[PDB]
Amino acid sequence: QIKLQLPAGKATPAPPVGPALGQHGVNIMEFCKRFNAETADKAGMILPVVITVYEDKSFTFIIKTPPASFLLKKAAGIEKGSSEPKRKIVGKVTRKQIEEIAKTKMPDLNANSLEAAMKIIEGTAKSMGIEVV
RNA sequence: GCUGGGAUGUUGGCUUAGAAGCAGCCAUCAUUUAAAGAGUGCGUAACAGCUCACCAGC
Ligand SMILES: [Mg+2]
Ligand SMILES: [Mg+2]
Ligand SMILES: [Mg+2]
Ligand SMILES: [Mg+2]
Ligand SMILES: [Mg+2]
Ligand SMILES: [Mg+2]
Ligand SMILES: [Mg+2]
Ligand SMILES: [Mg+2]
Ligand SMILES: [Mg+2]
Ligand SMILES: [Mg+2]
Repeated sequence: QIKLQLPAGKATPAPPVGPALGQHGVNIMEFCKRFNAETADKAGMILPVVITVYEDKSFTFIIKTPPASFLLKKAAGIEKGSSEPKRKIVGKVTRKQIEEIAKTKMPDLNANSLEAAMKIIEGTAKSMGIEVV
């Protein structure tokens, strides 16, 4: 069982994909087209998928919501997180934005309340030099 | 002491060919918890895997 974060509508490259699971038994081509199939509904974003390979080299994979750090980057309109979180703020997002992301990632979050969800997201923002306003 | 658990965002941000708790720098929050560090050491190219913290039962 392998896991990785592949961009929406794109796959097959050797450096990014290939070698990775391609060395566990997986047949790249089938995944590239397959992944890029459903990753059509949500394109442009980087989404993490969990590939599972059965003894017979066959496989399946679940597509999850994009990473918090990623959504956060997007929200703050930045490209990278601070090189020194807290010491240097490189961006910021509104409390409502935290709410949006928390809502977006909810299926993958284990919070029992939207409040707890936002607290989770804020923890990530605090780790990448992104402030909340 | 023994057994079982040791979870979720998440491979935290940066860096890097990679850097996924564990080269290095910064941060070290939040969730679900009985409990579980943004992780004690081993380990991998990076993962994996083993181990410790911590909790539970005996
Ligand atoms: Mg509201
Ligand atoms: Mg004891
Ligand atoms: Mg044990
Ligand atoms: Mg990382
Ligand atoms: Mg690290
Ligand atoms: Mg590392
Ligand atoms: Mg390491
Ligand atoms: Mg706690
Ligand atoms: Mg329980
Ligand atoms: Mg005990």
